[PDB]
Amino acid sequence: PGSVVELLGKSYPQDDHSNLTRKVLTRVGRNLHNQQHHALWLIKERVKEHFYKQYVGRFGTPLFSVYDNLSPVVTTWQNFDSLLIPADHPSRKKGDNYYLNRTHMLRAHTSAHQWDLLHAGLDAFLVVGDVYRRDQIDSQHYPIFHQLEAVRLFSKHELFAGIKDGESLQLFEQSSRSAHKQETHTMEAVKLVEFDLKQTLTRLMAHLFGDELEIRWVDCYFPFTHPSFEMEINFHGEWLEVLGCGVMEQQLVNSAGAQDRIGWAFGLGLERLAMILYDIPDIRLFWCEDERFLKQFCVSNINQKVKFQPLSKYPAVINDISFWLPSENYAENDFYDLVRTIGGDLVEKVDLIDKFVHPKTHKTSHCYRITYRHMERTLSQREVRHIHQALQEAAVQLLGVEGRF
Ligand SMILES: N[C@@H](Cc1ccccc1)C(=O)O
Repeated sequence: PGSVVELLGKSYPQDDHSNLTRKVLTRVGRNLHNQQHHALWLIKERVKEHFYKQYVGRFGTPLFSVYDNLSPVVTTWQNFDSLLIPADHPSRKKGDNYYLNRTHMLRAHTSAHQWDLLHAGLDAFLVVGDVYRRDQIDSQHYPIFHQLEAVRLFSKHELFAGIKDGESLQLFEQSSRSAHKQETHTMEAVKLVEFDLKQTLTRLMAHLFGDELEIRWVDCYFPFTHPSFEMEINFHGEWLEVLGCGVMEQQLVNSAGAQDRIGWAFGLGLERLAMILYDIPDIRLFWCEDERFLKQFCVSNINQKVKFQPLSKYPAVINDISFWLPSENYAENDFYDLVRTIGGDLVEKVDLIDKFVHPKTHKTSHCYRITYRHMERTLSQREVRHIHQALQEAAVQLLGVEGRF
């Protein structure tokens, strides 16, 4: 019926957590980040060259070994617990992740590999991979996107190698956790690690854009780094975040067996960066086959500056859909998964526009506005109407909604 999922050779029995769609599974193994002459592959290769050629360390440049072919199938221990993410944390919700079952999932971030690669004794590495998230539908969100993770560890004498009294300064102490440092980190060590992290990323961004770009650092929170930041780029008059980063939580680094090391880590969104770097308006464009988009990244070398040229934009068709919710058996993201399945890359966005409760029946009603717009052509009213009608019938069959229309 709907038991057992088979993926990349292996078999995953379904259960109460399982919520993959066939549609999302058809994207696993595509590995756009590894597809020669794809925009995302291009960014990856330029980041690789920056760390192989331009990073500089007081000892030597750390060798950043590159892992761009790790399977996206991970345990919840890799994806969450290894990163100190609490058991009650909202990032674990079934509404937000693609679970194969209670124990295996599609990784929601490339940070799901930090512990394993630290555990193998690496001091510096890059991880590049497709990641998976259940979320809303708009031009900035897609069920699969791509991240590049970097981790860089320091020994005590390496970090203090430029100073005249180095072997009396230390990495570790026992004090209190502040806005600026972890409880077991010295302020001396954190200031140097933070400086190296931000200098590295600032130079990487100048390597990718130019020297005129406006960036800012925004303090934020992650369970697996502290202090932590998001880097934001000002683009089309708006500050857009492109990465998260910070000083790695020492419990994580210690638990992987690197107890004599302090580190930084960052994770950048390749689509978010690519959309700024090349002015790409819609994330669906990374997945189309229109040569008008694809050929622009086929360049002679990975440093030939591609000057992406805008595509024509086609008119939209807007249709509403209203139904009564099942009696306490419904998630917004379930409907978005269904729209992706039926509507696919015809759908530009979905907004929940209205909700209310009916007193006589106690039923909740949702109304969603669906914006149909194709990236490659004009849609006819007719094909959209039939697709929209098919969506309504699938919604009744599969989600147990009650058509209100
Ligand atoms: N994993 C974070 C990014 C990040 C990576 C490494 C350190 C800190 C933050 C995300 O997906 O948003």
